[PDB]
Amino acid sequence: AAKDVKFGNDARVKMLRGVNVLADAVKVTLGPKGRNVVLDKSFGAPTITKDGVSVAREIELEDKFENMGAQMVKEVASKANDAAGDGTTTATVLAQAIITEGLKAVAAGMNPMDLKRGIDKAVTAAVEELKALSVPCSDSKAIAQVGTISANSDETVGKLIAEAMDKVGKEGVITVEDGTGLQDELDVVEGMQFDRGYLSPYFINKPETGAVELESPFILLADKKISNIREMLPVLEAVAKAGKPLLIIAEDVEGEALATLVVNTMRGIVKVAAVKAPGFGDRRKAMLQDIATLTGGTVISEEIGMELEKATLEDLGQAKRVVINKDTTTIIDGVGEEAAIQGRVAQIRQQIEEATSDYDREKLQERVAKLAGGVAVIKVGAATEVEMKEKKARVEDALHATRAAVEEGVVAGGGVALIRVASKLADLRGQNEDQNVGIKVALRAMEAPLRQIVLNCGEEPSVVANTVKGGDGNYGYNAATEEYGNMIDMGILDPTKVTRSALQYAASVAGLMITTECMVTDLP
Repeated sequence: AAKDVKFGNDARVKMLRGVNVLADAVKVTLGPKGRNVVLDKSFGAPTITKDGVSVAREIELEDKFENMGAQMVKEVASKANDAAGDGTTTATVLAQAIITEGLKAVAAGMNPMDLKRGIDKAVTAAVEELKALSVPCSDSKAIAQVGTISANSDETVGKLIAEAMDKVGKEGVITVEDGTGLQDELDVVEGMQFDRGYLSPYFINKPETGAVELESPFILLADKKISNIREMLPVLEAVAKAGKPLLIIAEDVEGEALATLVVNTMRGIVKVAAVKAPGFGDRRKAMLQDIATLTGGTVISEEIGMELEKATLEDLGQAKRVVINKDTTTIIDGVGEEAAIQGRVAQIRQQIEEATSDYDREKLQERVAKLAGGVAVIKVGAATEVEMKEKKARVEDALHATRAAVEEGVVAGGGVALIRVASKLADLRGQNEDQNVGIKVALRAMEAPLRQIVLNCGEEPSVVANTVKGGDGNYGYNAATEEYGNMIDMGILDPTKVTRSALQYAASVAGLMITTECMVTDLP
């Protein structure tokens, strides 16, 4: 199609306009006292939300270049949110800052590549300082505290999260589920989770969580690739007749088969989800065999001879629940007699015994840990079903925050951590004047989020930022009560992973956008 291209400064100012629109839309929700954003819907009743994720997702500008700028910033912010569990608004605000001062410096005639190098150096030093400043969260008390803080200062949610982590381990698989009755049940079942996401977003059954949930699906395990529909069509017909959903775990599903599956999914004829098998090579075969033993259904391997056409309904695996996220999927309480699992664990143990290379032994150890760890499911209970749904959402959010905290650690929230890091790094220097300008740009950008939070709070951002910079350690400003002091003690927590990932992804997108020289769009 016909293309219109912008070269140099005009493209950059279009980019800046787009990112400014996106960040102005999404930034008012930042902070405990954040403004509301009215999102119009075609249904008739607009949705009033103060969540940055929804506001960012709704933004789609008209001008093509501003639209692309907003789309890149939104994409990197979404990547940060998925990686960490939170911080998309912080990442967007940081990106808008870095882009604004970086493009302002570029217009001054400085070399964009040196600015990018300086920004990257400053962000690397900031990550190092943030790791130094991070407070570890490993014992049960800190886990419970983080869970409580994340779930709007609720002690029950933190207690449940800490109990689950103690039961299954800090690296174990923990899942929430609707619970019957007032009591909150917590039991460990035989399950598995591997980092594999849905093939297409149209497979999503729950748009609220952006995940694919299956009430009680069937498991299809084929080591071959699926491109044609005729081989698997008898199995799909059989499972549709059985009245249950189907999970397809193949090496790769694409072509006509994927399109047919997507069409059947959106038309509501049958609810089936397809996900690629974990790993590659013989590791993928071993994982498929492990899943087969867990779900009690023999894997369809064309090498030994069985085919998809001859596959029976009973040959398919079965499990209680299957949850597929954007990048990870979980199998919960797969049906299968326990001696098979014990035998598989034993064989993996001998494979450890004769394992020679370190990496193969590590992979097999990870395999056996995943297989024998199980899945600890939390069944949230409440007196009222809507209260139960709200508690389930809060518990899921607290679980994400607690997992991030256990991974990295906890640092002062509310933007205080970035302020402290910038104050520590104010003495950093590069190898050129442009690199030094980039470093200063990065430091001011790191200061920006706290300024935005206290601007939403209504105070003067400059005074609060200066006072927080003057302080040391975790001392900061609590916008909820308009008081200073130790942010950790006051209970304003942010996992180190969230802030680190937000800063890194904002820096990445800002470096990409600073060095852009041209863009190509379709004509309006």
